[PDB]
Amino acid sequence: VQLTAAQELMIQQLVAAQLQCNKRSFSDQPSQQRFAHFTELAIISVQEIVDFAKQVPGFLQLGREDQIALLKASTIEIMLLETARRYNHETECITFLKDFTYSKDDFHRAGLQVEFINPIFEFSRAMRRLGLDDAEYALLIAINIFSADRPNVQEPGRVEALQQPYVEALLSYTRIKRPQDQLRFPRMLMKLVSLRTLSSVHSEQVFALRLQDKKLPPLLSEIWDVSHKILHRLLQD
Amino acid sequence: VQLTAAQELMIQQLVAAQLQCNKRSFSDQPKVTPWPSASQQRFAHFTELAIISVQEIVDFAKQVPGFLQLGREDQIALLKASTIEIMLLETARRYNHETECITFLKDFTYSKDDFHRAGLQVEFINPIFEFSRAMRRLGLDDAEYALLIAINIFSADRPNVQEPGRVEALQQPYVEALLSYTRIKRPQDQLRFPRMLMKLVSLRTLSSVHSEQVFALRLQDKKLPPLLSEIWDVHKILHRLLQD
Ligand SMILES: CC(C)(C)OC(=O)N1CCc2ccc(N)cc2C1
Repeated sequence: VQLTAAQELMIQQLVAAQLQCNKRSFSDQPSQQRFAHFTELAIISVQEIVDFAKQVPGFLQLGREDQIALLKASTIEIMLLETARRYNHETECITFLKDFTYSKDDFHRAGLQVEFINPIFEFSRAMRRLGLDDAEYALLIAINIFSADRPNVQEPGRVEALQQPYVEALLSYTRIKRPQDQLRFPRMLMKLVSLRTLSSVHSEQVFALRLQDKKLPPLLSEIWDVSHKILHRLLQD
Repeated sequence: VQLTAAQELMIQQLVAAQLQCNKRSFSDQPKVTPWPSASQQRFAHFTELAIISVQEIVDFAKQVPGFLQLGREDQIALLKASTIEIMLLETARRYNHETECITFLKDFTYSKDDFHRAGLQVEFINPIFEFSRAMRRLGLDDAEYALLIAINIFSADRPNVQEPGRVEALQQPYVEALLSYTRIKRPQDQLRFPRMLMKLVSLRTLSSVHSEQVFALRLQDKKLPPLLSEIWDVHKILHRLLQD
């Protein structure tokens, strides 16, 4: 009924690894132009999610083709967790990376479709009612990565076994944070359900953008379009 | 610490209700369009089996406590989404790891090659058989399958749901009962309950892939029957099924 020393290190490692992501500010370094803006910010996020994944214990020990299969499916879902995490209820603006804030209007101009857009903002609202801290969001990401039900996964039994300790850690953590509220932990897990719906909704949105002459870049195409040369390079180096 | 009398009743009548489902056999009663243009015969055979299953799931859902309390349009919205997911929970239940054959209704047993021969794509078939194997690894008893079906029916996340908070009002008691049931049954294994809830995540992917399968079949000149088209294609009979 209290976090083990092993579980405390795991959470600390994941939280510190999460802090490396989304450090790039709007000052920092560097209709149709608005689409090319989002892709570039997405590419930075994808790159950061790949490096995050390697730091998660057990991910590098899996076979290459499984690593890709997990990242292919989970990356958009990890992005949606992050957009929810620093969603501003007062302004109704979604933050990307450190400091890039966009209201629902800005997405409309980029050529995105209300079917895609409003469910994201709804999801970011619904997560707020939970009142999740940074440790919980971190464990939930790790749980999301090690999903044995993804397409083309060769070793489901391994992926399931790699997920188990993270589920146990979140069970313990939530029981300590809210002893009275036994059902908060289920409610958290039922957001993994919503992320799938959003994941397929996103796939319908990427396709609809292609019809209006808005193709994805090389990296974003590898993981979201209908060999993964660039993704291999990032998992190698 | 232990179960309530109310919960013991709820679970009991849920399992007794799911017993009435899947009673129809290959030998019994009327006969289905038989299993062998040859591929069309196999497609038609599956649709007739599926129609029967839909009609039992509707019946089942109507005798769940609190379902008939919801508005007609909401009943239809939950059934339209959940029916395929309830059907895949039933395939996984009676999967045979010995023969690697999925069973529909009582004893309509089909292998992975039989689905392939009916024109079904690998992007649909592989996930289904994996799900059945993945469910076996958990090892759910009757009561657990019954509770997980009731939880699946009352998902407030569904398309075109008008009263989502009243749907989730009905779900919470089934989550509580499953939490306590697993706690009593296997006190030493706490990770089992979360894993069961997380299968609802798997059932959403299967549903979307199932929708993709339904679409690709149209290109083979294999169009769904009226009742199946209402729920899976892109609700006159389903309205009529909900009244009795
Ligand atoms: C191929 C077709 C779209 C007609 O049907 C199915 O997808 N299935 C698989 C699920 C299922 C479940 C129960 C029954 N009786 C039939 C089917 C056919």
